[PDB]
Amino acid sequence: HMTEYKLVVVGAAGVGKSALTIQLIQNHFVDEYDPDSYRKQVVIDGETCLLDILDTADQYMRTGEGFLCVFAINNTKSFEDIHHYREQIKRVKDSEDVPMVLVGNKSDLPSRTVDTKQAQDLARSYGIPFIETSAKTRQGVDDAFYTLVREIRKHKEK
Ligand SMILES: Nc1nc2c(ncn2[C@@H]2O[C@H](COP(=O)(O)OP(=O)(O)OP(O)(O)=S)[C@@H](O)[C@H]2O)c(=O)[nH]1
Ligand SMILES: [Mg+2]
Repeated sequence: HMTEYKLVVVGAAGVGKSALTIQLIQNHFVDEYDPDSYRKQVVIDGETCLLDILDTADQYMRTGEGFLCVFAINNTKSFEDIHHYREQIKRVKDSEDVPMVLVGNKSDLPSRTVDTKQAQDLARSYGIPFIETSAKTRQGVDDAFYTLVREIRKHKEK
């Protein structure tokens, strides 16, 4: 009675992968978590979905159905590292069409070193959606995860 979607959250250290996941799971913002798998049942477009979410630093990398590729909008390096995460995902999947969303987190912070245009340009080159989030305020969090689910459906029957 529920459709399972296996999601994997990747990106450089400190960008907010756990905070985003915890927002989705607990509806709470964690300032300090310890640098595993989570399950969430949610109805997306009339379908009861069981999300299976791996918050990374492989099994889930080979078996993940879709990826959130997260950088922080005040961490230029994390943005630059997206290329390396995306290449990695493509290698395993032997495909240039893997369900993925580009997420620019920490939108509440004033210190923005990656502009929205840089991010939009990158997502456009990859053929994927770009969503801005804050795990702190919860702006964009559901959007990012729901959009990923929709991208998985777009690529394959579920
Ligand atoms: N202001 C603000 N801080 C955030 C946001 N998301 C995460 N943080 C903070 O950034 C720090 C890193 O977040 P965290 O979720 O631990 O990163 P991560 O990508 O999971 O890091 P890793 O080391 O486990 S591989 C934490 O102190 C967390 O509170 C956000 O949207 N806004
Ligand atoms: Mg973490």
